[PDB]
Amino acid sequence: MKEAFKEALARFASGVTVVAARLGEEERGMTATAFMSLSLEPPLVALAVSERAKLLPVLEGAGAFTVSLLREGQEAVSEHFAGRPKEGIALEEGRVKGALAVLRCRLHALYPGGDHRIVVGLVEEVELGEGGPPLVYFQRGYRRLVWPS
Amino acid sequence: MKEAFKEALARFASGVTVVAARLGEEERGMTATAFMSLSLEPPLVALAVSERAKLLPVLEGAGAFTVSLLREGQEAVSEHFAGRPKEGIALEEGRVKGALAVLRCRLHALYPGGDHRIVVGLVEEVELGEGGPPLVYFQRGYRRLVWPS
Repeated sequence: MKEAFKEALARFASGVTVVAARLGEEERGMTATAFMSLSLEPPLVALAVSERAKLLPVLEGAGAFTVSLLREGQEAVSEHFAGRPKEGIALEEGRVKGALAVLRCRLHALYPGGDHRIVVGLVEEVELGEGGPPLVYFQRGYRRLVWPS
Repeated sequence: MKEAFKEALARFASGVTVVAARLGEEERGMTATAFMSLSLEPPLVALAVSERAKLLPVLEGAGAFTVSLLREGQEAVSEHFAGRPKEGIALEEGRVKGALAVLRCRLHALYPGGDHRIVVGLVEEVELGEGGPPLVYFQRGYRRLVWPS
């Protein structure tokens, strides 16, 4: 169903992020390509989280979360937090170590989004990793950017 | 201000779209990288549109809009609808001709988003162009994907 729509979405390239939240010692991470900048003043970002995602209840309960932007070569991290377990992968400080960047947000709002919820975060803290190319998703697969030396 | 935050956002790669709407005799197009898939059932997409954008009131009044996903080689189209005019660039049938895909949406819902407005569209029609690599934006510049892979 929705073949044409899905194909259109498969034609929108995007970076790959890992959204994480923790309540006490209960921490959950979730891979997401549906992420976008929203505002500068105040600093806001938005993302789509499935209504059936185990992350949602934890994120809403915590009232805060982090967003890590994955770099080239981090396919294993993306797969792991997408529900396909990988060895040696674990969140550190509530985020992904070695990512291009990390945004620590407090929950700003939750709006209806069909089978997903629109999650808006107010960025309170930012962490930047080393520079370099990003992990990209396009046409149902991980891709690389032309970024020669 | 917000240097680290802006740098983090510059590290999220994305495709490039042109959002357009027509109200009466007024039609406007606007380049946007803040786009994301939102739901399958119903088929929804989300966009962040500047509260300063001339396109916003036209889109609100029309109750409908289009989203064109730009392909590699359409940098001039992106620049044009970003406010930097280019000779001969224009919308055709309310969208960008030769794009990778076009989504014709009914305005589903709107939400506050700081200095931007969250725009949710319900996809009613899909136009798919010929296959090929996309126009990508990353680190304050247009990039290309290593394609195929």
